[PDB]
Amino acid sequence: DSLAPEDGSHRPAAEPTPPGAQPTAPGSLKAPDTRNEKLNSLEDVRKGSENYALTTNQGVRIADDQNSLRAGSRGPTLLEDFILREKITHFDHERIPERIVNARGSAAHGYFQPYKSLSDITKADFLSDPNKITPVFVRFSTVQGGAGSADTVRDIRGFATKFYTEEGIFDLVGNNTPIFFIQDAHKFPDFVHAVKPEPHWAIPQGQSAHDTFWDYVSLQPETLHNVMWAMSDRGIPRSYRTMEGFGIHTFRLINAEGKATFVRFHWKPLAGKASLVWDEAQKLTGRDPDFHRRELWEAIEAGDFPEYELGFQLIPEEDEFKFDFDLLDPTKLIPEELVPVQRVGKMVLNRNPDNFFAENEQAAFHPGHIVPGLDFTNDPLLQGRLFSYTDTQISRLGGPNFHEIPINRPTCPYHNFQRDGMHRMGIDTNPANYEPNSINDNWPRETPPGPKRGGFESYQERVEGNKVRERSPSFGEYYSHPRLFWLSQTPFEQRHIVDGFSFELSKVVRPYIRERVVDQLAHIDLTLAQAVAKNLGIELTDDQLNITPPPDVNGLKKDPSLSLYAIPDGDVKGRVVAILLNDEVRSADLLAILKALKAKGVHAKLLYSRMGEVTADDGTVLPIAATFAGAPSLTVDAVIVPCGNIADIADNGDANYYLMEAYKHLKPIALAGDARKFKATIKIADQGEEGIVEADSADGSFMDELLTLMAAHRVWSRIPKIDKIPA
Amino acid sequence: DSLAPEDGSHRPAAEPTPPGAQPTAPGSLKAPDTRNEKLNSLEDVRKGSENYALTTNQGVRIADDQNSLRAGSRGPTLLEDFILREKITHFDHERIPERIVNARGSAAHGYFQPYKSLSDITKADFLSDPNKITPVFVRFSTVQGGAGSADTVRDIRGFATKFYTEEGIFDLVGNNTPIFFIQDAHKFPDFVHAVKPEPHWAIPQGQSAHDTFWDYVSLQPETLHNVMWAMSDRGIPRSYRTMEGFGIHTFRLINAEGKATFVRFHWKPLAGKASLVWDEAQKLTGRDPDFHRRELWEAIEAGDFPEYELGFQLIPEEDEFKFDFDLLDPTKLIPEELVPVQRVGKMVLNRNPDNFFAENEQAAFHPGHIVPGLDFTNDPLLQGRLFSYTDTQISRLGGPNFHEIPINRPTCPYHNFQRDGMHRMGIDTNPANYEPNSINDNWPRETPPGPKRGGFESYQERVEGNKVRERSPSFGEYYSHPRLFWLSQTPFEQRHIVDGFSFELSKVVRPYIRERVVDQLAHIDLTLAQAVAKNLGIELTDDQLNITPPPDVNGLKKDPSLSLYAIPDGDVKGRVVAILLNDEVRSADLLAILKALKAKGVHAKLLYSRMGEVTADDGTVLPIAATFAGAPSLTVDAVIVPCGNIADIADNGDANYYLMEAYKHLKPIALAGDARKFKATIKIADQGEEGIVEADSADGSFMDELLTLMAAHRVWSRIPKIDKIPA
Amino acid sequence: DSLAPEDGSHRPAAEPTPPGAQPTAPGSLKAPDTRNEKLNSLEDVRKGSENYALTTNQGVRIADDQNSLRAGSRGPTLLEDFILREKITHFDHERIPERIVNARGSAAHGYFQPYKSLSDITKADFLSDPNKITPVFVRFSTVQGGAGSADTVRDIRGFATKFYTEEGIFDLVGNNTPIFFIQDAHKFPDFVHAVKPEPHWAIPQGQSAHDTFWDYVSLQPETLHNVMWAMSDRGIPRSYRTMEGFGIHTFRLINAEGKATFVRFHWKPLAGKASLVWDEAQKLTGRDPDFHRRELWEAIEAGDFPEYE
Amino acid sequence: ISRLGGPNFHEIPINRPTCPYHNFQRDGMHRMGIDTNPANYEPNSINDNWPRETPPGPKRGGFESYQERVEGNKVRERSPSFG
Ligand code: HEM
Ligand code: HEM
Ligand code: HEM
Repeated sequence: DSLAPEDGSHRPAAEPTPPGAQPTAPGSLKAPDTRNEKLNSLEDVRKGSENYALTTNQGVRIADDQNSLRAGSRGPTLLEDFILREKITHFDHERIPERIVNARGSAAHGYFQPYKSLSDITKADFLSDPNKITPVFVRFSTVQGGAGSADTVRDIRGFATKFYTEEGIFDLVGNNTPIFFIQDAHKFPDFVHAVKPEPHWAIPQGQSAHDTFWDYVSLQPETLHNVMWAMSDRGIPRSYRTMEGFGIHTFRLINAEGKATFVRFHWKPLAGKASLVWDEAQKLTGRDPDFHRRELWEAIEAGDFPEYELGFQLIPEEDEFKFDFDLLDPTKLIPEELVPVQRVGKMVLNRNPDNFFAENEQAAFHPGHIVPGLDFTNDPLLQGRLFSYTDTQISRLGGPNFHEIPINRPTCPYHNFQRDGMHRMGIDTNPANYEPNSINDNWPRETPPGPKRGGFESYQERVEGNKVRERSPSFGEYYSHPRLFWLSQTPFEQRHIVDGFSFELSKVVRPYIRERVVDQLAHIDLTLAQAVAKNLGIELTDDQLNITPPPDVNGLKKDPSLSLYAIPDGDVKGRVVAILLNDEVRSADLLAILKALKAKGVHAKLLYSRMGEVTADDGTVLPIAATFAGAPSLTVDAVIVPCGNIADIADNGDANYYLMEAYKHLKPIALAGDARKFKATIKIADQGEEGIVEADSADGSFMDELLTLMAAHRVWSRIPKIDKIPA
Repeated sequence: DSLAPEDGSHRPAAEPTPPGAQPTAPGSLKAPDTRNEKLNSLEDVRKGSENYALTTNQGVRIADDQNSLRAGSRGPTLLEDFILREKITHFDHERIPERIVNARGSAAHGYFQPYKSLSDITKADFLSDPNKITPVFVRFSTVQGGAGSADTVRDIRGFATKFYTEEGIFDLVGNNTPIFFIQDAHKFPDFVHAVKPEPHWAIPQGQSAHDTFWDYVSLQPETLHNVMWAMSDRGIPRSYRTMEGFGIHTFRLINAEGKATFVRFHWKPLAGKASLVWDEAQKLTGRDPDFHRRELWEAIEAGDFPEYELGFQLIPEEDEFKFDFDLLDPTKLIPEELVPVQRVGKMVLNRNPDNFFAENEQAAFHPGHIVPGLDFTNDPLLQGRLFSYTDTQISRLGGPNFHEIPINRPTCPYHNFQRDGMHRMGIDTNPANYEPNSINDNWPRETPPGPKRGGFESYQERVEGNKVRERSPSFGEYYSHPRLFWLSQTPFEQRHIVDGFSFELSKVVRPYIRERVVDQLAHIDLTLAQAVAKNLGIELTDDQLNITPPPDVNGLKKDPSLSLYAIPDGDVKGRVVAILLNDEVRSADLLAILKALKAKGVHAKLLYSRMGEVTADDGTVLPIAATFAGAPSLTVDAVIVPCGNIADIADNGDANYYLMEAYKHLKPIALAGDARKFKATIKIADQGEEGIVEADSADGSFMDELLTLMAAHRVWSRIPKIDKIPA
Repeated sequence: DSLAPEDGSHRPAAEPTPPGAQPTAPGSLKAPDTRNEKLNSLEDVRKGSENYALTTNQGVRIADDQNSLRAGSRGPTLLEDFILREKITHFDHERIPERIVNARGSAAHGYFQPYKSLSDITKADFLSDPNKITPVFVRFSTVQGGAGSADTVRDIRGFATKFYTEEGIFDLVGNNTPIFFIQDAHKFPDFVHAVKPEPHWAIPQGQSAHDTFWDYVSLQPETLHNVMWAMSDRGIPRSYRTMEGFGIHTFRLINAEGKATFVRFHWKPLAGKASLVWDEAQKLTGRDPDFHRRELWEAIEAGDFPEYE
Repeated sequence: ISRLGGPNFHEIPINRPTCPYHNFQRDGMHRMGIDTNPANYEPNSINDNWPRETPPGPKRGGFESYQERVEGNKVRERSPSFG
């Protein structure tokens, strides 16, 4: 109809722009030049739209897409309207089953590149040449909730990477915590059923705060390690860009000589580690249930590409038994103070998808998708995972040919004797559909193992024992890793952990379940146990108070790599600041604030009590991003209030509340000139306090103080001060 | 490896070769230069094989495809064998549901072209110019049987054509008889359940000769007309090349002025019409159940392209009620005496598929797929057909994106706002997935109806009446069309119809049902009635004898276009002759025989009592295509026995039976020199018999009498003489 | 309504009758007194028909099952005809994928009874008591052909028995020859692809007589033992009642003490062994493609019950 | 049918009518009912046409649509009164 506005304002600029600045859009419309080989091979299935006639699926042009065919304009719909019928039919079949676990996820395209050849330890082609680029597709996710639940729940996050190598798809399907809850895959369905919504009423969504989770945990102490991690701030990351990633299981690297090495896979966030605080995370599920999805997407459109360093913990075959814990036990971490992570390569995520359904929702990852140069181990959880995935994927995607869906295909077409199945797209021409054959001179052919481009051979690990359904006795230790984790956290991290356990156990209706969790916490650490106990109105028995603590892990009293914050790794590029305007902002302060933010790659959003524009003292017209209520403090990393007619907003409940919520959630607050009248709102002494930047104006110094606070992410020293303000 | 023979005799030549000369092969390897737009756009999905490494579906190379992974070479299979599991999994899911009806079918690629422009009567783009070449994909099929049943059963045949036009797909989904068994689609599941295998035990396959079929026919006299056609020789085609094709329903052609014309579609075989005889047909379901599928594929590989003339019966709107039957009643035909068929264009099938499953099994046809220039009518069977197809196709193929399976795709990409669904291949980039929208400037957009390239508009037919579940009174006449068909058949064709009803009714267990059918035949024609009654040991009653025959159809009393044979139209090109050899063949006859057959494009198969070769009297070395028992006479159109050492085979029971069988089935037999010794086996008088070529040697003249007989297909005058042939 | 004949000859006698005397019927109407534990528990799902009104799937009675709803008796069919839509819709979805292998098969219900207690060698509840009977469900089949293929082809036959024991279902999934064609399950799809119809033209149905099968056999000599049996008259049995059956693999019997014993399972036809000859078998696929299915069902209706040891 | 898995979704417990339904529809994925009707079509004489159509009436009758008069041309048009 030519409904677009005459001005071109409906379509974003195909260049990197700041979050909130332009309508977001499909990846290849937004960043047409961001390319790689996999992204280039997808061009054959991308479809355009502009300037085409509207058609049926069979190519017939549609004249009237507003009406059904009927006998009279007020008469009955006629069965012969095939156009109406195809439209409703497709719509009626849009949905597919969501993943059993990790149904909520957000994904992006990018590339990986190794720093140096790793040929001495692995013949994996993607690790052999630093001038070589392997396209990747990453999907991050939550675990428990549906595809439509909230992003910022407390939970473990999945972190799956598909590597389209030259010798096959390698999928590195890991999580954001280095261990899992259970030891043997046989218990996956019991554990997952316990954390998922309870069967009689399907409640609660996206939460482990319910009886069944804690019943299970209280009966299966192998779970306490990963439960500590989830109860901590690790359970509620600030963003997918600011969390670690782990393969979890011990795998094998295999070189050209046949030497096998043990490896654990790590991803280090180049943006540093950072998480929200519980009240903030919970509230954020209400105000913006898509916060992680949006943030990841907008980060990529702004050019703040999520960057991660692939790292390896390497353990020679001869040191297999040299630890306190079993290397093949997935509830056990390998302390970096014992086995350091070696830097291997870098992954950059620089393009969003075009169609979430087509690329994200249909993407299929599998930990069994390994390439020559890698191999498994006998880890019993990994071993049972090797059976799931493909199984579930055919159910979910419609057939065994789901490897032909565009996102899932290798960069080089495969050749084998597999035929038919639902929705077969390739048309095979080989005369032979079996091997060995003589009618196609045996093609395609087997390829011996070799140093490069050889066929897949499993490592000839020795196998010895009886056929038994038995847990290895070396896996029977459950409290020493949870304790190592506990001792490595800072004091404010310990309290957050205490509050995580306290909050969750309080949603457990059956009191005895709470008491049993407390009993288990008393086997990890007495100080942890007493503080949780106290929050539940429980007193430990004398016996509980004398439980002897678990042994150290290989003599360690702590390991600082396990804390999010003990060792500062801050980075503010990509963070965002809220700027509370008034109806006559001193433009001098605004100019100084925005330019300083911009120099460090920090984003800003101009907020007011209404939408539209406000005009600064010199006549500068300032466009408003969102209102105070519309873009709450939960969504920003810090707040700045410029001088101006402060009386315009000083009595605005939403304005004041904005600073109270941000102060409560430990965020840096900066007040310029008369904005300092808000100090009374958050009870700040005349003197001032650490975490509150204030001055007569927003000069250079003022912005450097604010940015330094931003580099340390939150104002932990404010904790005792927040207790009292009602917010 | 190198399993193929060093001579290179595993590969068939990429040139037209006669039936059984070379191993058959996928169309693209057999005839790589036979092309059309559709065939060329499928090129992006065709896969090679030669010279490729064997890989998983993820592209990982397989070293050993002979063995499962185990703990020790005599041990248990390990769950971690992802190669085995991938291979078994895909194998586990190969099969998809067969079509509910017309499961058994054979298909080929080709092209259509009009003879002249039809723009005075339709704006359909494919009919607009004789230079407009339209790619087609045709699927011929039986109706009742499963995907694995026999080709030469007695049954109706389906004849489906997919036209890939420049304005969308138009599927012409017809049968090989001009009417259907029932009038309203409400009864399709009742009719089909009655003809299909009975529910308690699932017998019988591919046969209407059981009680439920004949019970339903006896209780539903609307069925009698198509029943007549099925029981005639029309029900047992020689081949898909030698049968007619019909759309059955009256449709509409709409021109650019908006004028509507009623039309019925015809497909006229340029190879002419030909059918087997019942016992040959039933015997052939056991010696070669794939006969028709085989013959179609090999005709094409030989360059004997199946060719059909598209024909239209055109009826002015104003003539709607000018006949003594309803135009909209699908159990009524339109005699070509009353409304002649106008030749409109020709279709040629010239290329077999590459993979049966991918292109034939997954093909989807819909009578509802029409294009501007065409429209429906109120025919109640066609109307209800538009509630089916799509629905069934989504459960067979697996999803609402089956239009994206390569064979089903329109030549040019479609644009609409439909999204997702299982196995979505298209990656959409439109910022808008709805309309109207301003964010993509309302694209893709509607297009008004017009002369060419316009959107679809239904002809505005007036609808008047009450919402009722009621049969039109005009449709209640069930006997005059069956009688017209009966009076138009030759006397041997009449006799074949009697035998069909008699044979079928003999298999009905409940005698009362046999009598109810005979009672129906008495309403059609007394002679047919008595003849069937007599074969069942039934005596017509007094009352049945005085039944007045139904009225003539618009004065007609026969219509030679309804008979298969009344008007000679045979074609010998592509037929096959069996040549019975001996160890001392007279090479003077072979050359002459082969020189004469090849001049009229008749193929030959050299048959002996063992395989390998025989040596001619002059030393010519003859390769044997098959044995007498391996390639029985049922598979040829005529049998020739050249002179030589007849003593070598005169006492061969297989040789003698071959001629007795060919004789009984009315096929031409040629006997040279001492071959006239075989006359005794088929008891032929010394002066000879019309239909038995005999001469002193196989000269030109002898070959000419053989070719002339073959042009007449079968020797109808031998019928009375086969009675006393124990074969 | 009065469609059945007045004499009542539309209905088969509910008693053992010989082949072709009466129209065959569903077992429970043919032999209502026949019973076993599994046949009795299938009762809650069986449905009658006589004297019931015709209804939709939601229980709405149907008045006119002959016509679609339209605007005028000659007018267009309306989308609001929910009775027509349901009927066509269920019809449209009737078929399911056939089995990958063994798609063509015939089955029947029955019972098993051990001659004596086997507790010395196995703790299996179904072999512990001679007065204890186990309901079974057996399906015989060919291997290569589709569900609509012919019975008397030359092929191996499947012999599968479902034991409904008191401690769980035990399925004995065997064949009518004591060995299989291949050694490692990894090659099953290769082998099966070779015997099945060749990929380009989907020919030939229900036959191993084509190039790919013999090619595979010639390159894989492990197949020659089962090939020998298939090329013999074992490949074309007279009936499923007159062929042997085998588990093929060595399994294990475990007693209460934990003592293992190697075992191979066998089925002996009390009717003895009998096969057709090649030409009779091939012509039969043309004259009666359902010969073995018919024969089995008819033997049961006649009281000539398939018996196996 | 796509969501729940087949045309027999009326047989999932929660969806079943209180009184058994009877018709000639057969098969489909996950068929729970075991039909014993000798006939799977109508009209049939082998089960004396059961189950049968029931004429409409005041109580317990077959479904009959109201006979609304239909008048107009086949159009893809919004009624102007809806505007
Ligand atoms: C170390 C332990 C595990 C980790 C790190 C892990 C990780 C993941 C991740 C990240 C995903 C989502 C991938 C995506 O975004 O599509 C996922 C999905 C899944 N996981 Fe695992 N998982 C673990 C254990 C298991 C086990 C023991 C099983 C069962 C044997 C299992 C079964 C599944 C299934 C069935 C899916 C859905 C996949 C799909 O629908 O494509 N997981 N897992
Ligand atoms: C004049 C009457 C009819 C004719 C000539 C006819 C013709 C055909 C043909 C030729 C096919 C097979 C196409 C192929 O090769 O894939 C077919 C399939 C089919 N027909 Fe029709 N048919 C008729 C009536 C009906 C009716 C009344 C219905 C239901 C109301 C129906 C339902 C179907 C279904 C469900 C299929 C299977 C479609 C698929 O799975 O792709 N047919 N019919
Ligand atoms: C000793 C060798 C084997 C024997 C005796 C055997 C026997 C059978 C039988 C009798 C059936 C049909 C059962 C029925 O009536 O439903 C069958 C089905 C089947 N077999 Fe086996 N088979 C053998 C080897 C294999 C192997 C090695 C595989 C795969 C690795 C396999 C996969 C299948 C499949 C996929 C089916 C279809 C079953 C269904 O859909 O319900 N068979 N087999």
